[PDB]
Amino acid sequence: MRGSAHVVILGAGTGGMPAAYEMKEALGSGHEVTLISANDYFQFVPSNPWVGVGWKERDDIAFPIRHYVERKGIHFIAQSAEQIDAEAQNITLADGNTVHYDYLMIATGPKLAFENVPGSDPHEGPVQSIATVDHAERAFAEYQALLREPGPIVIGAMAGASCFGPAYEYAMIVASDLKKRGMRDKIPSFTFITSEPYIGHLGIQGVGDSKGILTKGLKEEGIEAYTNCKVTKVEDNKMYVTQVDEKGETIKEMVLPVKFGMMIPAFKGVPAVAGVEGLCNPGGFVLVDEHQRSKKYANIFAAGIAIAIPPVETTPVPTGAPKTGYMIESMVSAAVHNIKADLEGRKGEQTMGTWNAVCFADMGDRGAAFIALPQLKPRKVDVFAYGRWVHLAKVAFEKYFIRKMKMGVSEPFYEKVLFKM
Amino acid sequence: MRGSAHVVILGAGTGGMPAAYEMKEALGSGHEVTLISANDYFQFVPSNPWVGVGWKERDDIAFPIRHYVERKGIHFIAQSAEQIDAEAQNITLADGNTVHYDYLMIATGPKLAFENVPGSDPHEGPVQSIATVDHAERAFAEYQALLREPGPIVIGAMAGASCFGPAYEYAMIVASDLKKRGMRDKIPSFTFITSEPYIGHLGIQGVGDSKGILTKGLKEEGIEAYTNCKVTKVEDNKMYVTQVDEKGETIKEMVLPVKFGMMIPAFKGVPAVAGVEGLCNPGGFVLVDEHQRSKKYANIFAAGIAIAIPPVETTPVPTGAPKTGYMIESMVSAAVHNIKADLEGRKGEQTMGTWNAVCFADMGDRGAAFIALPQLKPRKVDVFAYGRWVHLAKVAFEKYFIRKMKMGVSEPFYEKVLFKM
Ligand SMILES: Cc1cc2nc3c(=O)[nH]c(=O)nc-3n(C[C@H](O)[C@H](O)[C@H](O)COP(=O)(O)OP(=O)(O)OC[C@H]3O[C@@H](n4cnc5c(N)ncnc54)[C@H](O)[C@@H]3O)c2cc1C
Ligand SMILES: Cc1cc2nc3c(=O)[nH]c(=O)nc-3n(C[C@H](O)[C@H](O)[C@H](O)COP(=O)(O)OP(=O)(O)OC[C@H]3O[C@@H](n4cnc5c(N)ncnc54)[C@H](O)[C@@H]3O)c2cc1C
Ligand SMILES: CCCCCCCCCCCCO[C@@H]1O[C@H](CO)[C@@H](O[C@H]2O[C@H](CO)[C@@H](O)[C@H](O)[C@H]2O)[C@H](O)[C@H]1O
Ligand SMILES: CCCCCCCCCCCCO[C@@H]1O[C@H](CO)[C@@H](O[C@H]2O[C@H](CO)[C@@H](O)[C@H](O)[C@H]2O)[C@H](O)[C@H]1O
Ligand SMILES: [S]
Ligand SMILES: [S]
Repeated sequence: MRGSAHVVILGAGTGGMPAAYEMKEALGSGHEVTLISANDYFQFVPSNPWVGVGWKERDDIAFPIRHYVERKGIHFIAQSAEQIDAEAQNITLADGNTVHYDYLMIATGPKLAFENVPGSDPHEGPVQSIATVDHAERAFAEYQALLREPGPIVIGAMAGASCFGPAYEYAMIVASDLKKRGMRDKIPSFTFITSEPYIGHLGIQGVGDSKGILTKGLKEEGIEAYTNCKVTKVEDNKMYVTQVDEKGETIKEMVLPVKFGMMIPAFKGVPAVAGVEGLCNPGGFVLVDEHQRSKKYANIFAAGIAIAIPPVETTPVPTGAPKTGYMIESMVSAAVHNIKADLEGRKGEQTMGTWNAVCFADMGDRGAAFIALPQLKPRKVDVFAYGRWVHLAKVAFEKYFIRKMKMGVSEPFYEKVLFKM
Repeated sequence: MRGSAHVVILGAGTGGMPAAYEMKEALGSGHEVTLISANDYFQFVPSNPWVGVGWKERDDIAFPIRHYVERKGIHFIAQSAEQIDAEAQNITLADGNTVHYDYLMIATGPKLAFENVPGSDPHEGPVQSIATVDHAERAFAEYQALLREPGPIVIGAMAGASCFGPAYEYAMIVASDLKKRGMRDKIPSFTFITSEPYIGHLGIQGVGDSKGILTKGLKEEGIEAYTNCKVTKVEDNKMYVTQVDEKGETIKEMVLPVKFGMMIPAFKGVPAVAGVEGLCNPGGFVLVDEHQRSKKYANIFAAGIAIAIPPVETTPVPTGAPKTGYMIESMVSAAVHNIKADLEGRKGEQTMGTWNAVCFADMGDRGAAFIALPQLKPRKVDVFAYGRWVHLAKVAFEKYFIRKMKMGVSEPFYEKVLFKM
């Protein structure tokens, strides 16, 4: 309301959860902060691959949101938004109730676009997903079915994917786990299929020696690797693959039988957001400026996977660049700062800062990680690392991030770089 | 004097130069700041290898100090200190003049301990040095003499060395340059001799895949590599080498003829500092606390290579861990903060922070770099990188650091990490 702006945060995930705390922290007792999300629990996404192979339980990586935000003065609605009216500034919920806002911060993350590939939905065939804890549990179930009836494995990433790391992670740990069970030799063929123009492209034109190291890794595990692929359909438990050359001409087509599979899908914007007229690009990604403000509605901001980021490269098979945790946080932080400024007269000048990608993968006893910035080469930082220390660091971060989500954040979040002082 | 403390900074190098500016900045007009150094010019040390091979000129990496510090209110004495009396707080200069201090900050860097190896002094035989611009010019001169009369090459690092990177750098660029001159095939043998227990140990038990990558690098260039070596003497243009096993037993001895050589010497403390009673360890390194204060004299601080840092490992052939630029700056910064605190009543609580090593090497079109912290494994950061971008970064830093030394620093120096914002 007037003089007491009501701020809604849509989506309680990696960006949304912290955004809620920071927003409330920033605005204080004179403003209403409401968090709205499809699920009543928070889940630590980077842990889902491990759940997918049964190295982690839901209980380790997920928890109920309500108590933790409410004790901080945040209102929590565990309901999916079906409709957003940007003129009337009304959000229509699944149960039909409506919620008005003065400022809206969209943090809805990605829609998993299984529809791009008929048959690829995890409820439709053998190709599974590790994107969400629900999916990863399903993935693990099918993994156990494979153990009882060994057959071909196919892991990888679809056309239009942007999140490649987890596919490599999943493939490696699956291999690892098979060995641990003494089952690796019952698998007729283990194939890796990706839309990347080469192995270790990672949707960022490679980082450090990701190419050489991921190539050798797949080779060590007896995993056959195909690049420049798009899957045309999944049907009769077979994956129909089309492989192109640099100029997009077909050089071959394959039919791969799948007893067990996991392909990272392309991400689009969620429907309630994509459905807002003039808000998004054709992908359903919110078009925003450097301050995280919608280019169409001054009182709508966006952060995380939900926002549009221009491509810098056009690959033979469509691929996207990933939006990762540190950058998402900078986005969240900027948006909170600029909304608070709006509430106080000034235009917020705060930006997301320099584009970057940071990723950590844990193979069990050792991890791989990378840092690349800015987006185009030559970079200021372009580094790939591997070792037991990267594993120790993943462990540390999950433990830290989860605690922070229970305890609340103020907060210039990443002061965990204080390990220098 | 009383109420107007006189602060002397001894040594105008990587730590000393910034320390002078920061000290003056911190203390302002009410205090006298005096910089004292053996040379009247500043030199950018990491560039010396390139001078050693003639890829850089003295004029590119060195400049006269006086004008730049004096315009900032700093007094400059281009004179070497021969003697420090810590009781009377008097410094005796080369020309016999004496300078009193209320606080002394020692930044004298390393004494190059050629005396450990008879014949190894660059004025005594074929084994040269790239530690200083004077030495690197001499190194390059002998390099040209080798070109006129091709013979055996021997590059590497002595027993007790702590600065290994530059030896690898020098060996690589020498190889490179020989190829460019079409001379590489006139060289009878190119040998790399090091006290490291293995290639790419770097006095830090390795970082990332420094081992594999440096091993392959030397191999690519046709350079034969021996580890666990100590040189017993240089004589009749031959290098006498002794190689031990894990338990320090001799496994072989070699006599290597040298037409052209460069071995990084062991570093000790400079004599005027080592000569202060009870100030240093047997190496001549100033024993200080976490606040950079001498354990023996409350009004003496130290930073840079000059300070003592405990070993964490004992190698078959003695070796030391390097003290590098970022950590030196943290040391300088802490000391300035704590002296200013002293001048104002309180004990300064500021410390150097977490131990770390950062190094950059440029091979011409591409560079290698590393970051390791903290000192012992498993580390929080353990990374090795290579690429054209590392070369671009070295170039950038030299240009930046040199400008900063001419313009003055305040300054929480490393805000050049703002490339994130
Ligand atoms: C498997 C996996 C591994 C990853 N690993 C890394 C990594 O190691 N490091 C890293 O930096 N990045 C990682 N990423 C990338 C990225 O950090 C994550 O995808 C991250 O969770 C993105 O955060 P977000 O806030 O944009 O979206 P999300 O975390 O997905 O949050 C979106 C939220 O909005 C909710 N929502 C969606 N629609 C509605 C609606 N209509 N109404 C109400 N609520 C809705 C969702 O339920 C969800 O809670 C990983 C991604 C995946 C998929
Ligand atoms: C060849 C080389 C390459 C290097 N490369 C890197 C790298 O890439 N990155 C990095 O982080 N580190 C690098 N290092 C390590 C380290 O950063 C440098 O050695 C650095 O210069 C150390 O700074 P310092 O202030 O301790 O000593 P110095 O820079 O050596 O300064 C000591 C100063 O004190 C003066 N002095 C000594 N005795 C007296 C006296 N008695 N009276 C008056 N003045 C005196 C000297 O003339 C000199 O000016 C390199 C080192 C070397 C030798
Ligand atoms: C800073 C202190 C460290 C030591 C100082 C200098 C030591 C000399 C370095 C020698 C390296 C030479 O060898 C070089 O190594 C890297 C391997 O990682 C290779 O590079 C490889 O990984 C990089 C990523 O980092 C990729 O960009 C590249 O496509 C790939 O081939 C080069 O093909 C090889 O030429
Ligand atoms: C974070 C996103 C990136 C992708 C996600 C996961 C991809 C899978 C990673 C597969 C790597 C497997 O292969 C592994 O690679 C590194 C090579 O650099 C090797 O490790 C080598 O370099 C490292 C340093 O980084 C040294 O510690 C090691 O002694 C050396 O052998 C391992 O011997 C090899 O087992
Ligand atoms: S991702
Ligand atoms: S060094």
